[PDB]
Amino acid sequence: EGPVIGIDLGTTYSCVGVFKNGRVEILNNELGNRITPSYVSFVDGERKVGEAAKLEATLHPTQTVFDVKRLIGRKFDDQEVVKDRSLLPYEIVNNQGKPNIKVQIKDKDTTFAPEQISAMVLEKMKEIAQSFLGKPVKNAVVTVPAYFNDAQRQATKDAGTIAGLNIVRIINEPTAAALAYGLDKKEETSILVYDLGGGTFDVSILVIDNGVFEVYATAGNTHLGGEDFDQRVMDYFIKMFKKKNNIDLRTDKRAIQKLRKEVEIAKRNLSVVHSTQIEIEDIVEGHNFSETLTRAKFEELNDDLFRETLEPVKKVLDDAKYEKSKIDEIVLVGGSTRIPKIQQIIKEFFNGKEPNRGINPDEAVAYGAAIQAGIILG
Ligand SMILES: Nc1ncnc2c1ncn2[C@@H]1O[C@H](COP(=O)(O)OP(=O)(O)O)[C@@H](O)[C@H]1O
Ligand SMILES: [Mg+2]
Repeated sequence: EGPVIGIDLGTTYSCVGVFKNGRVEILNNELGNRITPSYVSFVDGERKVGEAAKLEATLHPTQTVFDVKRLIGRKFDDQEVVKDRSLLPYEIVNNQGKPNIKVQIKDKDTTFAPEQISAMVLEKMKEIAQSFLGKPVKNAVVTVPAYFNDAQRQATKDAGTIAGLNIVRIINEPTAAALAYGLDKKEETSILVYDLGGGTFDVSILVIDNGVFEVYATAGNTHLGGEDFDQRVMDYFIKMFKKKNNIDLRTDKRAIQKLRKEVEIAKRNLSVVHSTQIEIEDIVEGHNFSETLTRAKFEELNDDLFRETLEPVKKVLDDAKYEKSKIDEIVLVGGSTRIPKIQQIIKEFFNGKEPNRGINPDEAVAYGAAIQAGIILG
């Protein structure tokens, strides 16, 4: 019936798009960003969603929730949830077989199902769409990884219900990005979707035959992405600060919070320019942090992790029994595909083959979902 919006509900960032006047508009949040962190905090009884929540992550690790997409539709006993709980800094309890996030609210223990946190992120995406369109939004197209089972797909629809959204269709993330580049109805082609995000890495082979995408092969690394590239820069500067001033910055959380924020900005900056400056006045009492980070240094610290992304690319091609030449189209997805070195490594692997270009790679999935939303509307 009414407006239908497309939403990219990602592990680390979220993005919303609308299809109006025969084109897609990727919407800005309160801070003027087309992307919103999938973080929720409950510090001093104040619920915050997005970048305001992401900032509390270091100072308040028990009150800040994120990476809830790794728990959604799963049992506490799942092999992947056991590996994740050991990595997540906030408390995850076993609520009679189902994982629950335990936080303190008004001095009381409060438990949330993973779909309750995801719904708070969807509530923010829905509100951005409502004030932009000037109309009530109920229907939405939401994306999910191609590997997501029936439980994970339904748990996402349930997060939508809590948020007041009727998720009319759940589509695959690599199918959404290929749709964004108008690759549907290309008749007899093979598409390789290289998706490197904040926390996960996914490679998918898509085949299009009469406007219908078939997910031919998938591979990846659930613990490889952007936040890893940060940690490597983080490690380097902590080591450097220890050898210069004899102070371990890891003991001071206010110091780690300032450095973490500056490292994320510095990394982004290196995607457009070749050098950047990290300046933090009084990182600790009586010490000013001032260091240069070159694009070259950023690449040297992450080279192994960058090339590691080619291992699942080799696997999809091997599983599909494909030569490199069989790939007709390359689609880059994820905030980390903005890294000039990552683009160069994929191009070099595909012997000079240029990928598709025209959409910000962190917005391509939400762009695809809004195209799908417009098809459903008619
Ligand atoms: N300009 C950029 N250059 C490099 N990395 C970027 C840039 N923009 C975003 N990123 C990184 O992209 C990652 C998030 O990826 P994204 O695809 O948006 O989310 P998700 O993984 O949740 O699907 C973060 O690690 C972020 O720092
Ligand atoms: Mg994504």
